[PDB]
Amino acid sequence: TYYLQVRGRENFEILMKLKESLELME
Amino acid sequence: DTYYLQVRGRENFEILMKLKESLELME
Amino acid sequence: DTYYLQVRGRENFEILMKLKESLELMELV
Amino acid sequence: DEDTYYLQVRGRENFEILMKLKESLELMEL
Amino acid sequence: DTYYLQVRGRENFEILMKLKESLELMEL
Amino acid sequence: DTYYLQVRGRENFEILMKLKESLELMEL
Repeated sequence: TYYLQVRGRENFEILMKLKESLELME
Repeated sequence: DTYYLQVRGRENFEILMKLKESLELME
Repeated sequence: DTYYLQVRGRENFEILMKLKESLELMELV
Repeated sequence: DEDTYYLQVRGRENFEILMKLKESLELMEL
Repeated sequence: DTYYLQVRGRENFEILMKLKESLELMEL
Repeated sequence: DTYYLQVRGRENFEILMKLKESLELMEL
């Protein structure tokens, strides 16, 4: 498990969705 | 205007939902 | 096996269409 | 730090992709 | 101004072109 | 083989550079 620091709630939510997306693709 | 994006496969449907949500957060 | 994603606005519709095609190309590598 | 978050990421591949994507996002937002 | 991005593999080239299409639309 | 993608704008050049790296990471 890794931890990516994200400043800003906007980019946090988007990066969450992008992570979930990468998982779906894999 | 409301559009409907055709998508083949459950996997990509779910991804595009997340990408659509991400666009809306940016806009 | 076919799904439909409602999208508000032609601009996002067009963006998502290209993003879908990117996904499909990546998945075919 | 009230608006600073830590995204929990399973596996090193996705972690490194997400760092690139994060930087991409920040570039688009400037 | 015009830039050139080095890409290895024609498949990845086509993927990046599609991603570039997306990026330009998002920026309008 | 090596190709060169033409990109208008420094912004998209740097982004697409990051996207290329991401592609290569997924393909490893």
